[PDB]
Amino acid sequence: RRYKWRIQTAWDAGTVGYSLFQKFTERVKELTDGQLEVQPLPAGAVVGTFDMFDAVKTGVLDGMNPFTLYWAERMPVTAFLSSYALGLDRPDQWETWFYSLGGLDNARRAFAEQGLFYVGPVQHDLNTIHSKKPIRRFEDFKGVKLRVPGGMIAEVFAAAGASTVLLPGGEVYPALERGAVTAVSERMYPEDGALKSEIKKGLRLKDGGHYAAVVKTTYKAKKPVQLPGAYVVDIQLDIVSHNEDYTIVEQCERAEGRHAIVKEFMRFKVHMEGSVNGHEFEIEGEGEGRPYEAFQTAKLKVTKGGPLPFAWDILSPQFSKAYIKHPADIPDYFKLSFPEGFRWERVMYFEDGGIIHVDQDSSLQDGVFIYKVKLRGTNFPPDGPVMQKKTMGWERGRSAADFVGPAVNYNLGFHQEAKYIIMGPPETPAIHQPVDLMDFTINLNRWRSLPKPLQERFIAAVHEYSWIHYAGIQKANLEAWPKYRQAGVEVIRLGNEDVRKFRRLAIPIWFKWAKMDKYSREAFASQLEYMRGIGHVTDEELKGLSL
Ligand SMILES: [Ca+2]
Repeated sequence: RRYKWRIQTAWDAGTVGYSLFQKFTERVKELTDGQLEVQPLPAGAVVGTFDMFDAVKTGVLDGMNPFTLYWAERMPVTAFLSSYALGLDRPDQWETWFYSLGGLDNARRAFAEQGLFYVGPVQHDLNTIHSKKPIRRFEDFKGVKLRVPGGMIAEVFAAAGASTVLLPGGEVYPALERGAVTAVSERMYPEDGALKSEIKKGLRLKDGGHYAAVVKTTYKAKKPVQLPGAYVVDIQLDIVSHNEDYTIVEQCERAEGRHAIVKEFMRFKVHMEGSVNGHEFEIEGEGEGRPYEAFQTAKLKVTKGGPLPFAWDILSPQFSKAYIKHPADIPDYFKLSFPEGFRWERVMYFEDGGIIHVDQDSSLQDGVFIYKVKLRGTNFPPDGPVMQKKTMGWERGRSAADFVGPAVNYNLGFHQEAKYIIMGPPETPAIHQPVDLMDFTINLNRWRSLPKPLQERFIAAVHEYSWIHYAGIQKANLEAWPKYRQAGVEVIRLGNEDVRKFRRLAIPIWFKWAKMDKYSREAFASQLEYMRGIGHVTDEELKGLSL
């Protein structure tokens, strides 16, 4: 008689995507004279997006409309049932692989082992990258925090130096931002009776690139003091003003920790002596701020060895841990150490081999903080950015995030948080996901209960919808590009050379995923044969590689 099915889709309510899905659900009733009814459910309605696989398998849901490569961790073959970086990159080629070169049956055998019936692929779109900052070349991906959908997509970007996270499309921007600063933030941790920290944030270079720096610090109170548990410190340090040659500088900072004699207002005095590539100097300074509001400013003056022949930025973090706001349930190691105070030792490592060792002593005399600093920097290349003053302060952390194509990403508000779009060159507009396929998968028991006449009709329905969906998305994307311009969003194109650099990374990662199990091996072997047959892949790009 009448069959009812609940199917949840990866599309959020109020997307172009979701509207196309409900339309399909009405088409299925038409194509079956009301014998099969599909109740559509937006993302999250019944279970979370990434929980759909287990919900369908167990029958909580009858079926799902996911992005197929979300199952890459638990079914390697599914990394090969949607585009991967710099492989087959036209919708028609994936249609051919699926419907004549054996892809569909490969997919069906793999899913049936899980108690799922893979109906067929649904054509969708290519994907864009929405970024807060201008990523203008391959090297700019290093240090970026990037949301991506895992599997081979994430592996390729991790090999290009990105930190990757997996989040559902609907939930990228409350969080990815927090995550990026969590990265750039110092990481406090108790060890061996000291409070230690590690900071992993790049300098900003005038050419837009970044220059990596690893900061390791040991802080030790001069009297025994309660150590805290591990925690995090958001610190933002600005250079407020400077003279021409930086012999007089004003900086200020706000610092906050998260999971009687130190008065509300405190002044400090600092003296630094140091050497960088053999250039000796001294600095004297005076500062003030609000230790519990954690806002401080200071004025520094080069008293010897001025002008300094290197970037001020390597000294700025050396000039005040008493001025960090700590919540009540995090012991304040720095404040509790007073009046005797504390010492620290630091070893900053850069990416060109430059090294700085720093020693600091912090005490309290007469109601004023006294800081003494000794700094030794060596091994900076003479032409490098530190010695040639080509740096601009410290990165606050960089967020970029793939999700889908331009319309639906606009539905989800990406234009508000990110003012750049990163695409490939016109030859290769999508480097990571040119053909981002969805599918329909039905609980296997549900499927086999359906009369074979309705089975065939549902398969036909899905094949028709694959291209209606595709066509609908593509139309919306045409409307979206003008809205991006109105929002102030700038489209950046990478170069052919940038593509070559991704390609060297991508091909070996293909073969590693291919060799995970028998299904992944079978599917990649047939994709590779096709790619070789149409001149996608040369024999030479392949040298040293074999299933
Ligand atoms: Ca994507």
